Amino acid sequence: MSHWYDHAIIYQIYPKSFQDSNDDGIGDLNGIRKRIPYLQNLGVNAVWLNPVFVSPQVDNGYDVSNYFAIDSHMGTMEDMENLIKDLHKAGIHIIMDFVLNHTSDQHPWFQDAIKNPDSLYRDYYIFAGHDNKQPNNWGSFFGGSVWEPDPAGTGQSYFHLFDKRMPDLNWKNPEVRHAMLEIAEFWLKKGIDGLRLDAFIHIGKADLRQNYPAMDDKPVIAEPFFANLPQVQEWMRPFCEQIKEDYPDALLLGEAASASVNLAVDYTNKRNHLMDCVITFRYFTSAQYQPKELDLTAFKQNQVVWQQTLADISQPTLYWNNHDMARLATRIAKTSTQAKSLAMLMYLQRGIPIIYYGEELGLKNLHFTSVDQFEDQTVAPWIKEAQKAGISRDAAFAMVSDTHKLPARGPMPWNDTENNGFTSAKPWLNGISQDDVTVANEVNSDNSMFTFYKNMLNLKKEKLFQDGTYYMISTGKDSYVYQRDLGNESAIVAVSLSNKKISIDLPEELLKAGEYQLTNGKLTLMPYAGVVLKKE
Ligand SMILES: [Ca+2]
Repeated sequence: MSHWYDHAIIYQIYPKSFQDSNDDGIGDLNGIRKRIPYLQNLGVNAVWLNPVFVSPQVDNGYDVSNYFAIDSHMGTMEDMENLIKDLHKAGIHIIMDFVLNHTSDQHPWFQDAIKNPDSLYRDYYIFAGHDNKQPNNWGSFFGGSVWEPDPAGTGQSYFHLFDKRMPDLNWKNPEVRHAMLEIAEFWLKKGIDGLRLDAFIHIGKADLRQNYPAMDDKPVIAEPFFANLPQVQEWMRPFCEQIKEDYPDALLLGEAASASVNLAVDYTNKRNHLMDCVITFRYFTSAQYQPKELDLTAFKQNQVVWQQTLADISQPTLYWNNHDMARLATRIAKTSTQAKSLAMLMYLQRGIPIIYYGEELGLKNLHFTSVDQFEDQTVAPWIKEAQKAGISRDAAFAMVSDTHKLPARGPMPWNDTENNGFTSAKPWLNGISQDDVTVANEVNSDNSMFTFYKNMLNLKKEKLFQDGTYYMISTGKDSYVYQRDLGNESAIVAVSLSNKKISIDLPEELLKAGEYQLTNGKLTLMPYAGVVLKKE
């Protein structure tokens, strides 16, 4: 059999910034329903929306306090059932972020164990200790220890791998494993078509009695003790198999952020009955907020390694930018021409494109003043360093605004009405919006970024670019170039990464996507440009 997701094309929405439909300045699900026409015109066949479960919003809703309802700002279960009905009527699927490693301190289960030390929900989380002592030196990704002495408070301590308020689930206890399955099945019965299984690599944690020998004696971020353990695969296996059995058209898409490529195999290999695909973070490359310079050859090695090592097994995921990173323009594009060229570069390879909302319009990071807006701690102390450097106030803010995750959640600019018709009230975030793009301007203008992605996406649907093999061409270190072939038919994508015009040796030759080039047999590309050439 073949399933809908084999020929998938995914549009990621951070729904707080997509469309506000009740004038609170916060985007909602009814907003997204209003803009289904826009999505069809772009040609995306699936929407992955960010978490929308009831949640304290301590960490963009991945700190979940109730999987069975729906955050009040976003709307009502009625709205969500209708969104998944409307999208299905437009031939569009939907997939949700579902986090398997932790809940919030607010989840009923944790609230039972924090208040009853004799509760059976103490086993649903990870508790150990003597007299507010940490039983080992493991350190969280968010700072200090993974341990937090319980409020209950017996002089034990509960495990959190991230923030103190996001306690980890004990996957050893099979009562959690069924429960998480029940959450997944619940949503699949609603008719959501897949699920982004988040932080799943961390369900496995070592023998708690062990320490990691370190710098000493500060608690240490010991990935080996709580990432990619054999337990991960054995606990996921029945979880995945059960989902598949009952909902076989369901996409199970993993987050293996910075996992081994050999691990991406383990998680995606059909033999192991786990995941269909995996997002990886390994594609890419005062201290810490200085504008990023992509190590361009390193990108080429990883892009090839991944396309190659996964050729026989699984589709790679194809993405540029995100809700947790600076947008494409800003972070890496130098021009409208390169923005187009890069999208081409990445997405016409073998895989499933995941394109971030607003990337298609060629949006940039918002750019703004005041630490508060950032919802981040390190920005204040970091700006002080550059100021000492004597980089202007203006310039210091810019640098951080051009590198930080949060400026990449700008509201969609849809039109020329107030707040670009995103809302009517104060939008939940706003700043400079440097510089002004709107969907009205780009849906008409066939020169625009949008029209390029539209045409680019219709090409991607073709049997050549969906199912064909991939082979990266011998390297202009200047330029990214590769070939896609069905065996019967064949085409070459070629993209300039130089600001000076450059030349390419290749066979012969029909064009479809492209932005200014030469025709002889040898090929010359205008600066940062690129073209798709079908052979004979
Ligand atoms: Ca709203």
